[PDB]
Amino acid sequence: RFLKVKNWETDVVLTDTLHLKSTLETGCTEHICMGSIMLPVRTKDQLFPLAKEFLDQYYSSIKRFGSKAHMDRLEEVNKEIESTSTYQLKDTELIYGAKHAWRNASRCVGRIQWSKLQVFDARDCTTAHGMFNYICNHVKYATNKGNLRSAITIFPQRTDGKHDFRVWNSQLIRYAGYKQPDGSTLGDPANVQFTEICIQQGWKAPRGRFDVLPLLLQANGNDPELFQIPPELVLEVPIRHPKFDWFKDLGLKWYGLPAVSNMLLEIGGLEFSACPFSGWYMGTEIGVRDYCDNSRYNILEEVAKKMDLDMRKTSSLWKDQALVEINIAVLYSFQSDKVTIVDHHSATESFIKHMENEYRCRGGCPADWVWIVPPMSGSITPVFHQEMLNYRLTPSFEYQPDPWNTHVWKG
Amino acid sequence: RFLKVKNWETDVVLTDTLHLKSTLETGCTEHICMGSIMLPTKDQLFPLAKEFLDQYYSSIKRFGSKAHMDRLEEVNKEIESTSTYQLKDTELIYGAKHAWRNASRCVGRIQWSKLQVFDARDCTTAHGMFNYICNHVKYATNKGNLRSAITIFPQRTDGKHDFRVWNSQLIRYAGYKQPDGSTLGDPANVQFTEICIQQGWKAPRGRFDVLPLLLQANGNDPELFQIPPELVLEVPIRHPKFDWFKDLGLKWYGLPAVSNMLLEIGGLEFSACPFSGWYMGTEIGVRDYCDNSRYNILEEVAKKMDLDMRKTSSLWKDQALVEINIAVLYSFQSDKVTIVDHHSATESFIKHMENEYRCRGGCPADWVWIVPPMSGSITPVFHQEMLNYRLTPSFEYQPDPWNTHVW
Ligand code: HEM
Ligand code: HEM
Ligand SMILES: Fc1cccc([C@@H]2C[C@H]2CNCCc2ccnc(-n3ccnc3)n2)c1
Ligand SMILES: Fc1cccc([C@@H]2C[C@H]2CNCCc2ccnc(-n3ccnc3)n2)c1
Ligand SMILES: C[C@H](O)[C@H](O)[C@H]1CNc2nc(N)[nH]c(=O)c2N1
Ligand SMILES: C[C@H](O)[C@H](O)[C@H]1CNc2nc(N)[nH]c(=O)c2N1
Ligand SMILES: [Zn+2]
Repeated sequence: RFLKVKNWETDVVLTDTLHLKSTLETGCTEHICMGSIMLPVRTKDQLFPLAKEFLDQYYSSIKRFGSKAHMDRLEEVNKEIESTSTYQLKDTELIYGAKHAWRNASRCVGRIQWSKLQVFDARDCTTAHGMFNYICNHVKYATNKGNLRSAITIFPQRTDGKHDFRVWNSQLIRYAGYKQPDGSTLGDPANVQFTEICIQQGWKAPRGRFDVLPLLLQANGNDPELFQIPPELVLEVPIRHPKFDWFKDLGLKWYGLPAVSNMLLEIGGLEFSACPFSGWYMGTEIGVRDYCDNSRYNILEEVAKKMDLDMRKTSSLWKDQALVEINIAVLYSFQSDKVTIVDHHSATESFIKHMENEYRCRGGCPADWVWIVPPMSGSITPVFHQEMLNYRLTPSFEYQPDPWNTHVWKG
Repeated sequence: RFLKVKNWETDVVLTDTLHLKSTLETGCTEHICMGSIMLPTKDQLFPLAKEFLDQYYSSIKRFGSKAHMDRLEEVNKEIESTSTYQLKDTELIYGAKHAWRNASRCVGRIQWSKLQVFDARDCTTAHGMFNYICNHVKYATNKGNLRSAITIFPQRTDGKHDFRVWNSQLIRYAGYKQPDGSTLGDPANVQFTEICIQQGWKAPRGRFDVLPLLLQANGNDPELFQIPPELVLEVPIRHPKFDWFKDLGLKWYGLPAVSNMLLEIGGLEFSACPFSGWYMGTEIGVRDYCDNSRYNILEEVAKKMDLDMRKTSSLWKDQALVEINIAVLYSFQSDKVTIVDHHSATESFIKHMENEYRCRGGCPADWVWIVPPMSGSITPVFHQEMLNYRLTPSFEYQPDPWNTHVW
């Protein structure tokens, strides 16, 4: 079964055969579409077929399907599985797996870069302190003095699910959020719960509007531990506007390295519960979501006041106007400090090309429209006009419950 | 099976049960989501008619009543003998209001029950069709105090006698391809403007020529009719700060009136059912003015603003887009023609969602369409999870007539 998708700005049509290789479930049925829903221990029983299917893709990509290298590895994995209940990936397989999980991330607009991923193998790690060291090296390599590089560090896979490695932070770099007695919130409101935990676990909080959270790291199912990233490793950018000289006085800054650290990486049935990864920011992530969401830094008003905008009627589009300048400022600041960043027009255009290239060479490109489309200026970016099929390939990056909700405290 | 939807900006959770009455299909499966695809007999008819009449008689608290049971038999009887059946005016209005209610792609559904329904089922000719449309236009415009309306022509019979309005909207601007290879006026209408000339329209070949109506009655050949200008309210677009803006030569019409959809009620098919509300600002400002496949004026406006169009990263497209939309809302409000901004509209829809969960157990909605084409995440519907499914009575798309019409 072939499936066609159409771009309504260019009339270009594309055919998807790739969706046939999709195993996992979407959350939709023929009677309901859940495409706007954010969120719609494993036995030898089902592991080898997962292992086989993965190793089969692997060997096709290296053009060795059916070869002796292929069959012996299939056999080797099998024996390791019924003997030891699990198995270990070669380095070559891990790398491949990581690249492809990225490649299959239908919510990521930056996948054009997917082949250029630096994979760090932390599968020999045993302690939190070990984890800290690995992470710092990640933050340094990926940061590269502002010329950012894509990277992922991969810690040991899950075993019985009682010895998980986890990074409790949702991102490696992120600002504290303090709930005040008067109900207001100092810093980033998203991180309030996580800030509290840190404080409880012994973190001494400066209590400012931009405090870099400590890392809270869990190795082998043990209680997590705190570590303070060397400040000299944390690239930050002061935010200023190129025309408005009062903008700098808003006292805003942001960090350069966007690094997701709470997802689960699945390769051939293997589950890697600690797999922090990092690219570079698309402007709107900071400019629109981080700064302007009502549940985040919410600087819309305070910015709009200083702009002297008609704030009396929403039909003056003061909000829309302010949003744009803030985003302009974010891009300006980063380029001025030579820290890698991409604007939403640039990124979306690249993605369309990437996506086209992927139908040609791969027969499809899973993509979540709800997420691919930028959160401002939607229809003047080409992805808005782009039909997109969403499905789930493996390897994959999956969500996983917050570890404070599951962890068994040793004490 | 009993679903919950979460707003991620307010933590409000609504439970959806209404979806369990969904009848038609979405085109999605368990393996593939198509939520961003634009378009995914007597034995057939009676069950259809029953489902409708049941929910109708339930809505009027006479479910199971004799009137209910009687009507069920009465309609059953007619289907058996005529192969079709006809709707009572009460049923016709309820069906219409409810088709709008179920329109998961329409952000303005909070107004759903204040729909004026015009029964035009006694229409026989295109000339008659013109008269009804003109009356609809005039009523809904209301000198600029817009009122929602639908005018409903006779239902399909054998598919040979279909009524159709060929225009996609009652009021649209023509589009002409130049020898220049460029496109003057509205590119979305190039092919329709063609057929208009092909049927005999004398195009003034301007940028903003109001298209004529091309009406088809009882399956006959369609006929051209020009809407009396004095019934077509237009707004000259000026910016409330840029005086150079007026020289851009921009204007838009006030009445947004979809005319190409198919209205399904209790199995019956109304292939001609023009309906109209009032514009959300971005419909014109973002989509009509700035889509690349449309009037595409962004460059010209940016040039006029003297913005560094050298790099995408100056967000100059973004900057202009805002001003242009300010202008549109400005012009309409200055001429006292009803218009709603994307902020008020989406806020209204959030409220409507909460009422619908509370009074009906849910609200089908298509996120890809409800989120406005600008400033997505600063409207509240962005952080609102929505479930999409198709309820009936319904507005469905249907093929353009020039591909179907037996000439
Ligand atoms: C290199 C430049 C990159 C850019 C510009 C980029 C862009 C984005 C953006 C804007 C999002 C939306 C995040 C949100 O709205 O919450 C996203 C999501 C995502 N990206 Fe990236 N990305 C990049 C690199 C990467 C890398 C290196 C990986 C993994 C190896 C990756 C995997 C993902 C995944 C798995 C998601 C979905 C996360 C979720 O569901 O919460 N991306 N990407
Ligand atoms: C009264 C104020 C109204 C507002 C503010 C409004 C708003 C909108 C908007 C913004 C769209 C998106 C259109 C697009 O981007 O192409 C839409 C579509 C739609 N509206 Fe409304 N509308 C209104 C009245 C009505 C009425 C009176 C009806 C029916 C009786 C209706 C039914 C629909 C339907 C069926 C669609 C989907 C059409 C399609 O799929 O192309 N709306 N509406
Ligand atoms: F399922 C959810 C329930 C609540 C909140 C949520 C927030 C959206 C998820 C965050 N998504 C990742 C955001 C992010 C931050 C920093 N860097 C990236 N990033 C880096 C490379 N690619 C993306 N992404 C999900
Ligand atoms: F699937 C498609 C293929 C080609 C064009 C397409 C355009 C989106 C459909 C138009 N949607 C209606 C636009 C419109 C215009 C004027 N008024 C309204 N309107 C009025 C009240 N509610 C909506 N809607 C879809
Ligand atoms: C409810 C809704 O699906 C949710 O807010 C989504 C919408 N699209 C998004 N798109 C991106 N890139 N990131 C997000 O967090 C979201 N949020
Ligand atoms: C590809 C995508 O489905 C298509 O561009 C949709 C996106 N959302 C839309 N939303 C509205 N309101 N109107 C539209 O025409 C569209 N087009
Ligand atoms: Zn779906």
